[PDB]
Parts: sequence; C-alpha cells; structure tokens
Amino acid sequence: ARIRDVQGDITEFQGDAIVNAANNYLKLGAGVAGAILRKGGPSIQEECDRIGKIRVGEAAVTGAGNLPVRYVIHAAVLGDEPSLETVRKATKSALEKAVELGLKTVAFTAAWVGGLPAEAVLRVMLEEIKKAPDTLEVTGVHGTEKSAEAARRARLEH
Repeated sequence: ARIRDVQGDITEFQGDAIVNAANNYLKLGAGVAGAILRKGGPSIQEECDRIGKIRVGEAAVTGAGNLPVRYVIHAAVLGDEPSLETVRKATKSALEKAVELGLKTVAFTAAWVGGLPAEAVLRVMLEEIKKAPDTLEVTGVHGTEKSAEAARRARLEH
C-alpha cells in the first residue's frame, strides 16, 4: 500500500473512505467520532445501530452520510477489554473492507492507542498497512503536525 501521513481534519478527506476507531457497540462518541456524527448526519449512527454489536477486532462498513467520502469503516478496537493484538486485528479488518469494496484511497483517524505505548501502536499499524495492496493509498490524518511527524519517523526507522 502507498502510505501517507498529513496534518488535517479527517472529516474533510476527499477520498473513498475514512476508518473510524470504534467501540464494539458501534456508538459514535466524543471528539473526532463526534465530528463524523455531526458532519455526516444521523444516517451514520442509524446504520451502525442496524448492524449492531460486533466483535472487538472486526470492522463494519456504513455509508458516510453528508461527508465527502463514500464510506465509513468502523474498526472496533475496544470493548470489554483488555491490546496490541487488538489494534493489529482491527487494522487488518479495516483494510480488508477497503479491498473488498475496491477502494483506491482511505484515511485513518490517527484512539487506536488505548493506553498502550503509542510508538508500539504506530509500529503494529504500519505492519498491517504495508501488507495492503499497492492499489490502495492509506493516509494517516493527524490533528497535530507533531502527531504527523511521529508517524513519519516510525516509517523511517524501520
């Protein structure tokens, strides 16, 4: 996969889909998830409700309502807990949806951490992203330029 990292508002991404780091209940909550809910509109939560509870590590696809993307891929990274193995699974699953749907571009919400070491999380996600096809471009979208630079450094290390 082609891998990018930029500073930005993920709700303004102009590509095929955004990957939303989710709870297994698929309830859109605070922060970025709340931006997606507000800008996208109620239809997103409504489809999430219809899909229902999923397993941690799995992903679910909904429409994106009024957002400038076509889909939101909800990757469930937390539920009734305790995981680095969980981030890997949710990342793998989200990328599988992107392939199945035949997407060319997706953005990840840079929440995936979950009290785990952030550098460790960046590393495991990069590993799964690299296994995705080169027909797919994956953009990590970061709230801060500092967060963006941390992702760039991890891709270098490596």
